[PDB]
Amino acid sequence: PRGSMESGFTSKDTYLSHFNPRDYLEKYYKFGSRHSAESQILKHLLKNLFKIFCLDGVKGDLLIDIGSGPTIYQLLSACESFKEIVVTDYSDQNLQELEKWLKAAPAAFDWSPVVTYVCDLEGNRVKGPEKEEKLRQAVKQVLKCDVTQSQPLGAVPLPPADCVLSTLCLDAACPDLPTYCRALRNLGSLLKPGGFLVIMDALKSSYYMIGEQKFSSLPLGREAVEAAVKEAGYTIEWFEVISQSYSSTMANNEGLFSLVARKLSRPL
Amino acid sequence: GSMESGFTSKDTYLSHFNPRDYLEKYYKFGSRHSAESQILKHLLKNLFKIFCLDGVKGDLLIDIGSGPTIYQLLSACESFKEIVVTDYSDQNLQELEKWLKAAPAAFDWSPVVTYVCDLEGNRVKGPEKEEKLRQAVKQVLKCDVTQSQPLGAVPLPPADCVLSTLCLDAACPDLPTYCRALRNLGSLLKPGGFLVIMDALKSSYYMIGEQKFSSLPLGREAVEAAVKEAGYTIEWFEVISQSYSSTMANNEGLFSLVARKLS
Ligand SMILES: O=c1ccc2cccc(-n3nc([C@H]4CCCN(CCC5CCCCC5)C4)[nH]c3=O)c2[nH]1
Ligand SMILES: O=c1ccc2cccc(-n3nc([C@H]4CCCN(CCC5CCCCC5)C4)[nH]c3=O)c2[nH]1
Repeated sequence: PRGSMESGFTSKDTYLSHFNPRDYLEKYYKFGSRHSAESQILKHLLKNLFKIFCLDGVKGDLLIDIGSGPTIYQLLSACESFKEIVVTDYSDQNLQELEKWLKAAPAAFDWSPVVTYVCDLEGNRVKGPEKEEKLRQAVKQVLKCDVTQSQPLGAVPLPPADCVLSTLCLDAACPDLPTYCRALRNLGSLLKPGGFLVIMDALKSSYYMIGEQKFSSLPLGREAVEAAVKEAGYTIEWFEVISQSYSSTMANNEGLFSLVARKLSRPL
Repeated sequence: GSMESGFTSKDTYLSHFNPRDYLEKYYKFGSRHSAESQILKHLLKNLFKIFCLDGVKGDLLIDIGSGPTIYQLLSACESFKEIVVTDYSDQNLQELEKWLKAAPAAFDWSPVVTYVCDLEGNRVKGPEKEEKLRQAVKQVLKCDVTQSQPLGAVPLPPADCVLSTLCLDAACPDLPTYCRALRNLGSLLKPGGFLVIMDALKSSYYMIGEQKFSSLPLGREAVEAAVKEAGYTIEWFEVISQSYSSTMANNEGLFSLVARKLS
């Protein structure tokens, strides 16, 4: 026939070549209103992260952020609770954009309003400059991750981490449910026994947009997520769903979830 | 300390390689007799000699590392009923597909199409030539020449010819991988099938505007030894002294070779 074959490309190929860090930041993290859907969701995620790392007992020596993207908002409360942080993504472009903020390059994104907000949550025991530096000192490594591989960070020499965080990544990274489950088990290989898994992601979202550019997403409901996490050797401590969805022009999600789980797996 | 990122050359390539910058900077074929135009002229004549005058012909040709370009196919569609185009970059194949579909955003190849029609004796005008290429190109696939099955587990019939222009140097970070890649491409070929390769000599990088990429700097002796070792018999091998502009690459000439898979 003609054009009757699979191109052979995968989601991660399309992601690596098409995903634009600076656009994603323009569209998802610059707000013309503070009551916009995107702004509301960001604030919610920040409050949960504050609760987990500051109020709940989630702290330690090493945190690994899986699928950081080009953002640092998901690390601002974490750097109070973790000596060292490792940031990762499948896109080197995302990591370059992130590194610009780490090195405080002038072209870096302006996170200062998000910083202010987190300083408020924490009760203004520091101002933004001091907090920003604490994060800059905390981040030690900038690495490729591939959650589909049994060794997501390669054969790199990393000690077992106290926490693996992943915000708005796993849905986009996994083309089917078996992959999702395997990925969660693969992330386990980075963790100490009894270590924390922290996940926030969209529910029932099959796509996300950056301008005219469309990306695939695995549309999971809460039951699928819970089942997959359990089956991958974690015990869920809590699981929150919010109804607040993204604008239809960005995603077709029916809310987001947040969970904190612990690795039961103790490979001898 | 500080660890390595983990990203490979093919990650970097897939991530950063911009089809349209490559087309702008390399294949404009403008008024100024640039080094890039002189090189393009030479490739076109060699391809014509190989496919039209010589007897490299058959049913199936697979182009490895097509990129966003069609210059390497213009003579080949006279000799082959079917052609498969491949690249590790989906961006490249998207730009190529724009041309194949005659979308208006497509690159203007007509100066190059004109040149080739001239070579071939003006048997046809450009539009008919372009239509003949469009009918010939059947599939658009990912390739990864570092894999023992470069086009995946797709059911493809054994090919009569494997073409690869300006690809393998860029695709392979070491000589062992280069040898293996030629071995891998062989899996696509019939015994006695043709392997056509054109690439830069002693080139360690290339520029796509502001973006720099790695390439394997190979001398002619390395290339010939690697091809023999990979299980081919070389019919002929040509070198030209003409290099790219310093602002684009640091090569000491190009090579063309035609080899056959050992029957
Ligand atoms: O480890 C892997 C392996 C394969 C792979 C394939 C595609 C994408 C990613 N992700 N995905 C991300 C993040 C980067 C930042 C943006 N999110 C997507 C955000 C949308 C927002 C709307 C709701 C759905 C999530 C994705 N980082 C990534 O590395 C992959 N990660
Ligand atoms: O099959 C593979 C597997 C891994 C891999 C990694 C990097 C690059 C490529 N190539 N390389 C190309 C072409 C696409 C079109 C541009 N040329 C580079 C052109 C320069 C010009 C100056 C002289 C050196 C070559 C490269 N297409 C590719 O797919 C790779 N191909």
